[PDB]
Amino acid sequence: ATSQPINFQVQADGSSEKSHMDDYMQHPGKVIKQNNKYYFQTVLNNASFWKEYKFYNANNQELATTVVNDNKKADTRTINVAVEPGYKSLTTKVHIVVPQINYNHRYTTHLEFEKAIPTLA
Ligand code: HEM
Repeated sequence: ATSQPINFQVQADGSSEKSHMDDYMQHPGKVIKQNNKYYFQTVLNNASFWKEYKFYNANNQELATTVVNDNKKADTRTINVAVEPGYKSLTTKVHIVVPQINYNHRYTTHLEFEKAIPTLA
């Protein structure tokens, strides 16, 4: 495997403004190439709140996610999202539940990479 950091901002549906979702992911993320496949690797903070997350490209194709690491003590989760070189955006659909505070919501957002996913040597 090889990798590079990549900056990103999650933005609110229909807007270029920062989404609250951006505040619950670590930055920067990473691009990884392994076995000729590309992934965006990112860390979800307060992972227990993220009851469902789905990623899509701009064409609305599904992007497979896998769990790389679950840090239960820190409540973080590292995931890989399948991507291709040239991707600039991802659409996300998330179900966020924090029961203590009566928070159970479904959102759409768009994750904007600083620069398009690169080809890696
Ligand atoms: C994993 C944790 C959380 C995630 C991923 C998340 C994500 C989001 C998203 C995607 C929206 C829709 C508008 C946008 O994209 O910004 C939103 C709205 C909102 N959520 Fe959350 N949220 C989280 C935790 C919280 C917490 C802890 C609170 C505490 C009350 C909260 C209260 C709110 C409020 C007040 C809004 C609308 C306010 C505004 O538009 O600025 N959420 N959130």
